[PDB]
Amino acid sequence: VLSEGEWQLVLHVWAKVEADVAGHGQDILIRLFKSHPETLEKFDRFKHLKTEAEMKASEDLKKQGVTVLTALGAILKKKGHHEAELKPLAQSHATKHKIPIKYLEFISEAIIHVLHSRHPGNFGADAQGAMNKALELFRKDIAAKYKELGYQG
Ligand code: HEM
Ligand SMILES: O=N[O-]
Ligand SMILES: O=N[O-]
Ligand SMILES: O=N[O-]
Ligand SMILES: O=N[O-]
Ligand SMILES: O=N[O-]
Ligand SMILES: O=N[O-]
Ligand SMILES: O=N[O-]
Ligand SMILES: O=N[O-]
Ligand SMILES: O=N[O-]
Ligand SMILES: O=N[O-]
Repeated sequence: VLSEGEWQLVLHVWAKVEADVAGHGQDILIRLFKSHPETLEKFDRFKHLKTEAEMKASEDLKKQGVTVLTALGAILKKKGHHEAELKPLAQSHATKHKIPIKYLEFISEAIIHVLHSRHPGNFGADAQGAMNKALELFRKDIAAKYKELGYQG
């Protein structure tokens, strides 16, 4: 359970993300695909992309980035009261996309990396700790739902 102070650190850095959600989504997905290339194989629309330059030029990848971060933003803004938002997401990622929890850990690492790089004004150690707690809570609750849904993850 996060404190209100922890939520405020999370939402203060998120507010900077929201100044340019598409840019941040590109940087995050590219970092994920560079760091864990196996994750790219999950995305049929753009799994053929071979290089970071190609990834930056992909309008499809950019749209996906916006989709992911907007969904996560909505969840963060709930400050842990995110049961309704998590249901469809867990279902799709468990049953349609087959995303293991391990890959949610990878994207969480990618998020933290990009925020640390872009937002050192709002992403010092305390803020990073808060965001890690928020993302750990997200993963824990998604993992619980995966098990309910029948997916080992
Ligand atoms: C912060 C974590 C994540 C959030 C909030 C998120 C959110 C979403 C959303 C909202 C969609 C569109 C609606 C849906 O299908 O549920 C989507 C689609 C998808 N997600 Fe995620 N996602 C996350 C992590 C991941 C990860 C780590 C992977 C793969 C390694 C993944 C793979 C996909 C795929 C394959 C699709 C379908 C894309 C397409 O239409 O071609 N997601 N995700
Ligand atoms: O009050 N911040 O844990
Ligand atoms: O693209 N991140 O090293
Ligand atoms: O971009 N992962 O949905
Ligand atoms: O707490 N949401 O499953
Ligand atoms: O969206 N991750 O289950
Ligand atoms: O609900 N899964 O696309
Ligand atoms: O970013 N949470 O997988
Ligand atoms: O991709 N995270 O270090
Ligand atoms: O941000 N999920 O607690
Ligand atoms: O509640 N544990 O994923």
